[PDB]
Amino acid sequence: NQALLRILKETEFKKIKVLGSGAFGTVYKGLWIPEGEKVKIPVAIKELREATSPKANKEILDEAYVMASVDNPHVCRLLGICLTSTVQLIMQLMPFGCLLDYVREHKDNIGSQYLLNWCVQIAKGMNYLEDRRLVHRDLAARNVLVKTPQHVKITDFGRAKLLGAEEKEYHAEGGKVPIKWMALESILHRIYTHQSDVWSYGVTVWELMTFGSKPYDGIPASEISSILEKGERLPQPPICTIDVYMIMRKCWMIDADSRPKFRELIIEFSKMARDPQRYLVIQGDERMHLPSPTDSNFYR
Ligand SMILES: *CCC(=O)Nc1cccc(Oc2nc(Nc3cnn(C)c3)nc3[nH]ccc23)c1
Repeated sequence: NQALLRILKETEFKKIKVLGSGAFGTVYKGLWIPEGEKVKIPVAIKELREATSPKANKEILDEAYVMASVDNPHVCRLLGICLTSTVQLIMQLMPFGCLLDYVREHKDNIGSQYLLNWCVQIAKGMNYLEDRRLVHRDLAARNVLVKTPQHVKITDFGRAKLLGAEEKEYHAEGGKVPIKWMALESILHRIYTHQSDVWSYGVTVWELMTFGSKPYDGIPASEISSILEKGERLPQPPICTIDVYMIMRKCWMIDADSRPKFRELIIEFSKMARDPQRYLVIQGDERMHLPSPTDSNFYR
């Protein structure tokens, strides 16, 4: 019913194989077998790297209950936690991996309906995060995951932050940052807001519309703030109508409050997704096919 954090013992799940890793720790494909329940659930298990200053179990559980309460069709949900020598987060498994790799691998068969639907879904997920006062701070096609070709979910690997009721900004510290996805105010001042997430949403859409091209390819990250200040932006993808490109450009306004709100992006992309071939022009669009549960019915 309501999303609630489950506490798991080590007896109730198994890490099967590594899917990937990073500064955050390691993600495994796994199986969750809840005690007494006689069910087997495929999951992703994130075992977090040991910190110099590990949080107390009470601190971790408090954060986890908030994380588990994040319940939207387009955000990957925390299902449970196991606290031992390490922190293990049991997440929904997204069978098809990240959307960036998916669009690169399948670009010859991705049509306008899918692209625009994905844009709607990501906007809905981000709008939900904003309602929950969560700033994501790392939105990119690599951090949207694929449940089915028809259904994607935003994920978080540790950068997301909860704002207080009266806080409108998160002020970050030093470290590696995803420069080519970031708003200017984040690059120059380490300021993050829901409106800087909107900038990143625009870059994410650009990634999808170019079927996974690298933004500002070949350009040093150190030079990005300079080119942005000159007014340069990512170019119109060849498949995009002016209407689509203009929404993307609005996401990259210098004035954060001149950028669209996610609630507005939901409305605009929903309109476009209702008539996809009006808004994106893809050769052979009507012929393209991705795996669907209705294939057997239409002999595909
Ligand atoms: C393009 C970015 C990328 O490759 N991300 C990535 C790699 C490995 C693990 C991971 O985290 C999660 N992966 C899945 N599912 C998955 C299927 N095939 N692969 C390679 C990953 N589901 C998850 N649920 C929460 C976190 C992850 C991301």
